[PDB]
Amino acid sequence: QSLVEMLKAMVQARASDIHLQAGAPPTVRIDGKLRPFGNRPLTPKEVEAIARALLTPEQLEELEYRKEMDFAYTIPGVARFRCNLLRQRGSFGLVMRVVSEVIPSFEALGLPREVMESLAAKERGLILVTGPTGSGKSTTLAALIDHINLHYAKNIITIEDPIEFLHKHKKSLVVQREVGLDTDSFYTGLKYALRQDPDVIMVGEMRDRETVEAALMAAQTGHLVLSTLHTLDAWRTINRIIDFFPLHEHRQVRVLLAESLLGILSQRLLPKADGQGRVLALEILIATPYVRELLKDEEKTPQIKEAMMEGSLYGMRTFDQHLVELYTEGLISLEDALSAATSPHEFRLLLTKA
Ligand SMILES: Nc1ncnc2c1ncn2[C@@H]1O[C@H](COP(=O)(O)OP(=O)(O)O)[C@@H](O)[C@H]1O
Ligand SMILES: [Cl-]
Repeated sequence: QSLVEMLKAMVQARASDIHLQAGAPPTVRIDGKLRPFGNRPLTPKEVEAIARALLTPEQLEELEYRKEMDFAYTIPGVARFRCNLLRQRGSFGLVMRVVSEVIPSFEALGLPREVMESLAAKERGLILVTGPTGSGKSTTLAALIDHINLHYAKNIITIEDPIEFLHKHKKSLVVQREVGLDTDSFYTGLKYALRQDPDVIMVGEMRDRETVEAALMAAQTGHLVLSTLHTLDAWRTINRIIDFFPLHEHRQVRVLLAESLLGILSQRLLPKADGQGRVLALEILIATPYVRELLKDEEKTPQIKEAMMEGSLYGMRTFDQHLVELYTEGLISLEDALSAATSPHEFRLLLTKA
């Protein structure tokens, strides 16, 4: 209706998320931030009408039996949505997520092309993209899978919760399995993927020791494995993986981690200085032979910092290094650069040398 038109306008405004809640106006999430999309508060009556307009008649009946409902909805040639209908304070609520089929380029994402293609070219090993919710981890992964799909003839199996990007077949097969629908869990998906003749396995996130170990093993075996963790940088990411295990297993885990790791890409999305959205702060650890030593040996592991700062031949760099580069280039403010810095001290030192 007008609904379809509003949704379409919202999507064209680059809304990642649409919130329809009684007492507020239609609200969109754009570039990570919620913004109102209209000046009039939705009434309970209006939210319900929107809901009934989106559901199939069968869905409408099962709706009277559920506190919550998760469902797909498509506006042909506009967008695909996953939708969560809820109840709050006697009233229906609606949260719609756009499933995009449009994959940004490395350059669009601020991801160094040469590094990316190098990691994509490996046919064995673990690539970890880390950071908290909203860091662009899904997106880096989607760009990385897309690159593989269009230059390599491979079987790519992804296990996702939920599917954020839809890939079409190009040069590769891309098998995408949604947790809760296609497969029960990351573990279930990872496990049976081992049986489905994959070249590339993407595990959306690792929450178990079981899943972390399985993913490492899969990488050790000879598959290319992509995954994410919530951790802020390489140092924390490495330690977090090990801390998943009982203490008596830890040097086994280092051995396992050191030999199968390829790279860690830790990400933070900072507000752009001009204010035209956001920009990626990115730390790269590449698992060179020397870096593997550092990993395998607990005493030499913090020497990962120095390795990154001098590793630009590979091309590594720390957060504090990339931030300097972003600040001097006028892509972020000094305030934002300093609040983001791993150590706001080592930043100004490093900065003064430019
Ligand atoms: N490299 C990037 N630069 C700017 N914005 C990005 C980048 N990657 C992702 N985004 C945006 O940030 C939002 C959240 O990204 P997402 O990939 O879902 O992060 P995560 O997987 O860490 O939650 C999305 O709206 C997306 O458009
Ligand atoms: Cl309310």
